[PDB]
Amino acid sequence: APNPISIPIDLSQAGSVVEKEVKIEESWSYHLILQFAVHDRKEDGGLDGKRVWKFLGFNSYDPRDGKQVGYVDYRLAKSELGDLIDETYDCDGTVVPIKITIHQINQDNTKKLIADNLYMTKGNGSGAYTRDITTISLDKGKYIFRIENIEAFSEMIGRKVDFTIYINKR
Repeated sequence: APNPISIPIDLSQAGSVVEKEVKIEESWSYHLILQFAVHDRKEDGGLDGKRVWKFLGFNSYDPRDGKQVGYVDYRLAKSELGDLIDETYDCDGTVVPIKITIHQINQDNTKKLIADNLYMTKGNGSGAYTRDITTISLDKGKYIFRIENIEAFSEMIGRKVDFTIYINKR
């Protein structure tokens, strides 16, 4: 039952990089996701939630293997979002390229590059206002995660977004 780790990132600026040391307590598989903050529904008309939904998309993909597990047609997205979208709307949402680089810290404190991957992230993740990036098997140990946002998204200006690692419980 390890606690999730969250790393704030900035999707409004191209080339924004964040680097953090990450300790894996249990050899298991872990979900890597983005979590978007949203104004409470009580505050606004629910409008902020709808804009974030619009950005994320409606289709869903399993982070473990990339299989599509959720399909949604334009008609339903139009019913949900109304005037926020037009008929060119893609239910995959806005594609957000994220580059993840992972080094393992060795016993002698040298660093070993074990992954360097560009994800063309898309779709609507399992949790609330999330986008699922990937699932990765990590052994117990210490790692450096470097997360780079490739493109600028003006919709994300001033908005908090977390890169999050949490254990896959199934």
